[PDB]
Amino acid sequence: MVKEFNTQTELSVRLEALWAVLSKDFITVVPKVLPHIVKDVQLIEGDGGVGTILIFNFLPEVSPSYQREEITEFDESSHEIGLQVIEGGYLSQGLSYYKTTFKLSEIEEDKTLVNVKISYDHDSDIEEKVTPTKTSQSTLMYLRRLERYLSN
Ligand SMILES: C=C1C[C@]23C[C@@]1(O)CC[C@H]2[C@@]12C=C[C@H](O)[C@@](C)(C(=O)O1)[C@H]2[C@@H]3C(=O)O
Repeated sequence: MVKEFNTQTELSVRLEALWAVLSKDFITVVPKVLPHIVKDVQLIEGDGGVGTILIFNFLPEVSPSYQREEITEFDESSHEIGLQVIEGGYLSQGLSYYKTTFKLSEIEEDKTLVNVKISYDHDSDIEEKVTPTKTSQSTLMYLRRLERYLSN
């Protein structure tokens, strides 16, 4: 069964600037903020609303070298986006289901709360173990990098 792991971070960024990047501009911004991981991102189907499929190609060092992602939720009223791995990425590392959902809310004019929900399940017959503690840490690192990018 799918479990949910919640964490959060607060970033010194403006809510709508962060929402733009997390929900839309991540196509150009992701390789710029994670240049040691991500080579490029391409929209394969859809234009950025729900149902949109994207491929992330990682640097050739990296393994797995790609993930195919689907936008499964896009709520601009509540600033919530859900992004599901449908192939590759953690699904090549022992996880049977993986989704990341970001919900933003204002703390101040230039401070924003990011609630991060990781939805996941494992297949126990695969020996490699990857915990949502570990995967959440990667997501937070990405957020902190995004913070630095928006604040220069
Ligand atoms: C360091 C990370 C964090 C990634 C996976 C990665 O290994 C590299 C790509 C990051 C990411 C970038 C944008 C999206 O917010 C995310 C859910 C995704 O699909 O890809 C993000 C995704 C995630 O947060 O799990």
